[PDB]
Amino acid sequence: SMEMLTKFESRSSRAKGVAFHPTQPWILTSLHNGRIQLWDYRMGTLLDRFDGHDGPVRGIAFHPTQPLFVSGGDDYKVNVWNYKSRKLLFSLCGHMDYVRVCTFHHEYPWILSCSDDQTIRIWNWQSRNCIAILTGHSHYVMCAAFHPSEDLIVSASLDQTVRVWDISGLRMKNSTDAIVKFVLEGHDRGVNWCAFHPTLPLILSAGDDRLVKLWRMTASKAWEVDTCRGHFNNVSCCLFHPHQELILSASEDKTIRVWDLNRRTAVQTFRRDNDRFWFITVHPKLNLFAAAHDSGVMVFKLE
Repeated sequence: SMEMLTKFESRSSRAKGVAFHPTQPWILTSLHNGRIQLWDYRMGTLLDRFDGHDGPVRGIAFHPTQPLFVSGGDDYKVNVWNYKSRKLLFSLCGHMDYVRVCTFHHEYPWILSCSDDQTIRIWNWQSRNCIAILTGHSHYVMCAAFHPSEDLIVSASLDQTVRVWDISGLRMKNSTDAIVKFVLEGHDRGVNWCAFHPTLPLILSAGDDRLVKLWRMTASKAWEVDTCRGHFNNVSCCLFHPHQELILSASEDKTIRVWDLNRRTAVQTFRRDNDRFWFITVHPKLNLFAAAHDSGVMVFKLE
């Protein structure tokens, strides 16, 4: 149904996050042991290592154009690095518990982070100030993401909700700044992940109910489209295939599953005998995927 063409594998202690560089053949991998690796997956070479956290590092992301990346740790810190000069530029402090995700905005000079402290924070990485604290979730915020073209954020929480936030107010300035638009109800256990489709008005969410839910939205409403059923343990992560009508999910059941976007039927399951999956991502341009698991990271194509 589909074959996995493995292009590169790192054997390491448990990996939590991975981020593709947009133009270079690199991935960052953030590890349970607190260290960040920079790999060239075409040569199979470890280019650098970054040690600026204590404990697991779950958040990791490249800036789209700048020589920067950002990391978020269980030590509550959001660190901003320069990978050309190879130094930690500064720490963004404010979160009071584990940082789960951290990403750069594609246009504004912003960093997005979310935390077990029940908040989503938006930082300005030029002023190094926190410019917005999004409150409302009643449990850990496990994931947050910027919309690729609209002034929206989607977030997922162990409070069993997926929230869509309107941050048009924060944008106009350059808490009216952020207002919750949708509190999406559907999961009957905690939600671990949420993702926007790159070009369509779709949302994926996945959680401890073992479900991947597909949502559609307009400017004025949202609705649950369908559910992907089959995982037999917590789903850690999910995403849209950018250029095919497919959904991908990764689970503590030690499988990566591909689903039909239009039918939500199973297309292909990939299994590892001993490794739980903690994260999957897709390259912003190429049909290239990466997955973090108990024994390292793998980069692969799907055919």
